[PDB]
Amino acid sequence: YQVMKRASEVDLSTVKYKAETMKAPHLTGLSFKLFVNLLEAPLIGSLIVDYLKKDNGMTKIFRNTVIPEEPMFRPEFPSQEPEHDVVIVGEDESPIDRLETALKCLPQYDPSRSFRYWKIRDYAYAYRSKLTTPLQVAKRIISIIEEFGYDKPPTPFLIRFDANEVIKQAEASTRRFEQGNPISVLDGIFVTIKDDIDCLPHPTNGGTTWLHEDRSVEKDSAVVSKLRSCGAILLGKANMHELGMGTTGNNSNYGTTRNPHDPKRYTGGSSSGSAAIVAAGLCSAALGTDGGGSVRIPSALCGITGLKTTYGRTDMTGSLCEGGTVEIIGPLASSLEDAFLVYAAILGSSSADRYNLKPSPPCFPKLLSHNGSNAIGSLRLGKYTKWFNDVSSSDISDKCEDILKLLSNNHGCKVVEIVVPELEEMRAAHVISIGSPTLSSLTPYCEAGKNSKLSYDTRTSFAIFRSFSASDYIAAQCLRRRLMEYHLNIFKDVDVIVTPTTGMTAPVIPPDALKNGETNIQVTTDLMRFVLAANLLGFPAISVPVGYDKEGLPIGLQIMGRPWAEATVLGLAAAVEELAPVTKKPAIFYDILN
Amino acid sequence: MGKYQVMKRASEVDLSTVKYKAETMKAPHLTGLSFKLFVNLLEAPLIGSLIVDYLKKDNGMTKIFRNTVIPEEPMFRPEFPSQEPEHDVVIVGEDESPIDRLETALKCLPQYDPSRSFRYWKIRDYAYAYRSKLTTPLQVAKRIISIIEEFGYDKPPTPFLIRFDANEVIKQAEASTRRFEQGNPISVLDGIFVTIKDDIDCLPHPTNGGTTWLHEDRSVEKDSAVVSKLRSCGAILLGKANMHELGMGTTGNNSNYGTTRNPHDPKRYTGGSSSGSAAIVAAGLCSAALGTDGGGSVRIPSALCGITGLKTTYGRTDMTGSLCEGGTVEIIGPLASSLEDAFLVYAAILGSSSADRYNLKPSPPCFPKLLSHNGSNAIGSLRLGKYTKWFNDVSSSDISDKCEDILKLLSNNHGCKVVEIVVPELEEMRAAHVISIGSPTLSSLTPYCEAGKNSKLSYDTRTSFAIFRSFSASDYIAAQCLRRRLMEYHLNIFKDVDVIVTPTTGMTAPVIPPDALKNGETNIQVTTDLMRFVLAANLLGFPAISVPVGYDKEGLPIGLQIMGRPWAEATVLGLAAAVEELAPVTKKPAIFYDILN
Repeated sequence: YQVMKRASEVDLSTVKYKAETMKAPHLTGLSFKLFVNLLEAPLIGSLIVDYLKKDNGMTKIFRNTVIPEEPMFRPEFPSQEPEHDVVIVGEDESPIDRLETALKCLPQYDPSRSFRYWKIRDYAYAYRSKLTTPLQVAKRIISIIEEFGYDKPPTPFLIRFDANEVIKQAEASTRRFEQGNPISVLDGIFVTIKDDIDCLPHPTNGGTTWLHEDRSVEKDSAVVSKLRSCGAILLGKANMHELGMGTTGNNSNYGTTRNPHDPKRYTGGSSSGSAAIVAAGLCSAALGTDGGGSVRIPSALCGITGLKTTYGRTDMTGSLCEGGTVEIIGPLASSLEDAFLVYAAILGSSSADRYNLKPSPPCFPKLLSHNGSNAIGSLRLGKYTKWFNDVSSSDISDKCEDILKLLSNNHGCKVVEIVVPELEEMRAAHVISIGSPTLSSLTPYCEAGKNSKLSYDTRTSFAIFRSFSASDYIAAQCLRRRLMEYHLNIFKDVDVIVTPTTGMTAPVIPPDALKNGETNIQVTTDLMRFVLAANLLGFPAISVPVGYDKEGLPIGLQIMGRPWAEATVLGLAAAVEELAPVTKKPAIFYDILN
Repeated sequence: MGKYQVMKRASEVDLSTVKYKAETMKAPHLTGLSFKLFVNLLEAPLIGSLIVDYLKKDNGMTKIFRNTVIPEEPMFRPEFPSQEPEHDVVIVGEDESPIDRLETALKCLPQYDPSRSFRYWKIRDYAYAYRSKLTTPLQVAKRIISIIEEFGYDKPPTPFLIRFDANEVIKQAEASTRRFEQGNPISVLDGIFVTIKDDIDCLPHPTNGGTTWLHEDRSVEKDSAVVSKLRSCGAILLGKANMHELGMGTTGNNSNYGTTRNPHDPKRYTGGSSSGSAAIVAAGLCSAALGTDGGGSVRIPSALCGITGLKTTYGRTDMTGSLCEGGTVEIIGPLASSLEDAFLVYAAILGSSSADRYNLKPSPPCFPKLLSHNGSNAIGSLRLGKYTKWFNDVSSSDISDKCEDILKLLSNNHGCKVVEIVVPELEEMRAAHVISIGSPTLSSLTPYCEAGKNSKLSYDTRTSFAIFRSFSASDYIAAQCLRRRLMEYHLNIFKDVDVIVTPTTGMTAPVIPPDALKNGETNIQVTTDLMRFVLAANLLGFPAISVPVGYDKEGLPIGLQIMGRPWAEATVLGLAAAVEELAPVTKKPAIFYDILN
């Protein structure tokens, strides 16, 4: 008749791992479009959705279960014990000043590195040694984009690109290097911006064709304004899975961005273009949003570093997901050092988040690791083995287990077996928590006739989101509190939680799916198996490359840490990067700086 | 923006162009068989959704939730900035016991003068009678028990209480009597009788929230936080009060147990949803009662019944052990027959849960100095915000006249300045409130209703639940963005004024339509007038109090509402004490019982 729970009294020894995959048929092309027309049909559409929610257990969770916890509408963090062996940064420092402090946290630059990706400090040294100039690098990047059509269908990196704007900024940066006063280590560094983040002079479409018609861009987002103040060069707007409602990167409007390691495979989503352009070496870094693993997933599949920061750590003003409760804006880069430097530039809460969320002052890790590494070795690594191993290929669990052994051997890290209850409830709570504000912010435009302009993938999701009731939303926030309590208790015993980033490597794109998208829940299920807690509960998490599977496809490891502990997850990731450097040059790669 | 889709913003709105909008709520009144058939249509598989979608389209809620771009981010719970500390108050510790706070509260009152032993009795009158052995708590209990059993106030068709155990009451009164004879009373509340609304847990009674069945699915093994605090002071818990079912109504109509009647006129509603709580106090049977307020459910009946009802800041008083814990608009507050009594009960029950303490970060509780004059230099410094078009939008001009007279008396006797203010987007506030109160109420009851117990609810509640079930999750997000807008407006108002003053209700106690007694009614234009002024305090969390200020042309009580800054209960209580000085409750209700005689 009805079931009941309670979180603080749950016997953790009785918690069982729930392994059943959400099952649904894979649809592409005409069958997919007919299915969406059925979903949007006045009467039978609701009937279908109600059957889907009853079959996957969401109705039992939202409507047939007594939940004793009060709702947690946004991540609520208790005071955390201060991090160990970190540098405390002022809360109201400028990005320029934070970059000066960030350089002091890195090992001394050795001009012997100028396969290995180029680093931000390699560019910065080349600009200052007049070995090259930002204008020349810009011409080289502009040449490659125009030659291969990376700003055009059918496989673009960028869906908004103004070569004159890029030349304009690069000339101003070159002039500052010629005059001998660069703004910072980021002066002249090229950064790509995901199309759900505002970046002048470009419009923001979120991967749609039409959003610019209804939402204009008057000023830079907070993250872009901070990068621009450092002298960084904004390259353009990156392709993405439409409005963040996907984890593959499939885009019917502009074409699907291809994985540089294998152009027949997906990049991962939704920050598809951002990850690909960095993996190909065209630009140093990119910014992306992560609401459902949207930064970490494509970073893992494309073999780069993606950092998901604590909820509210980085001001999201000027983006399509501002006001959301699961999303962040984070960096993607081809090395830990580069991702750390971009984080130093963009971090900083909005004024409202500063009072509401009460973050501890940002901290930087000491990556020069001497005196070291007593800090890394004292870290306790939580492993949920049944969860850790639930992957499609043993290559993934093998490669990530090897990294844990390497950390124990070289530093002394202790791996602690943990249990994470109610992963099924977490997925249900996350989908309605990310989908309700996304649908809500677009509902006036869609009610005004623009719903048919969306892709069939988005329209499938929106048909599901429209069936979520307000009372469903309340119940899901009560589940958020349950999962927060479970994770905070785990964080009493361990410092981080380690998993593979994804349950599969880069999947091949079904050719029939390029025409008008697809629905393939079994693929989206494997891709989101490990990432959702960082979003529903707000913890920071990073994806760091740790090798390749039998077919040479990159494998990612996820380190999720305590609230506001980016410095901890960054330092542990730097130790992982020491033990597992990225060695394979991607099939699609460009050696700028030559 | 009047065309394809509508747009807004808040911090850039020119306050001088904001026009007051009239009641854009239109509906027909239904009772009895017409009502039942309408609920069956609303619950019909296909036509029900069509009717609700039409109703939401017609009252403007669809335009607000789905056709309007809202630029503010959501505010999911009231978010209060740091406030300026109150003037001329006594700070009480954050972790003091209710016994200790009562001792501090007594020092804030004028010295007790036994020269007064019409006027209701006061808690200190009882306390002096117990201590001077004029009477005993056992005598008072037997007198109260006698009246209840004689008039059937614990049974249909017009009960005050829906759970009553006379033996439990006697039991408690004997133990209190023992402590008075032994010469060690616990506090000024030892022996004082308090009624508990039926959505608050109070041993040994079950909690039904005015339903017939909720006890089957939700047991009560512990006192609520508020009852545990009262019980530690020696107060006598009289029983569970009647209420509008599950707090989903503002009249007090209850088809399950019978409708509690207004003691000033037994043919009229008490107001809701704290119907029983208010009536029993107005009749003088007990000193005070606890209720919940989520949509004015404490203030409305308090006003209609001519008593004082205090709605405290969101999170000020721990709600653990009640049907509305975890909600975002509700509080538990006291109802008493004088400001002094309400102040003493507030002192006992206050204090946040640990979760609310950390999330809401309340400033430590403060008590007003009612000594007082002067004293009244602090009262005269208060700036009183008045939104005139809103203030006067009442059904009977007696209400605006009587409330305006109080403002003039405050200006002339204390020097208070009345400042003209504007409250924009009152229509958006009603829409945001309805979905914010309805969604958690429906959510916490959905597993029982899905289990087949939805038909056991009243047709009134089932009408609301059919509407709440049409609210989407995206609608809920949009409503929380409206909450932030209205919070900004009101916080800006509280830069220029210290309190916002309105009538408590837009009408006095309405007559119960006889056909509405069998299975309830739907009467939106009555609920509209009753909720006109009380929403902000719930949606935004501000404290507000209803104080009696006189009577209309038919002798029905009129209430004035004073809404203050977050955590400013002391300011609100102090100003209400000054209003009570200038407008004492003079009329004895038609239904009144003189205990202590």
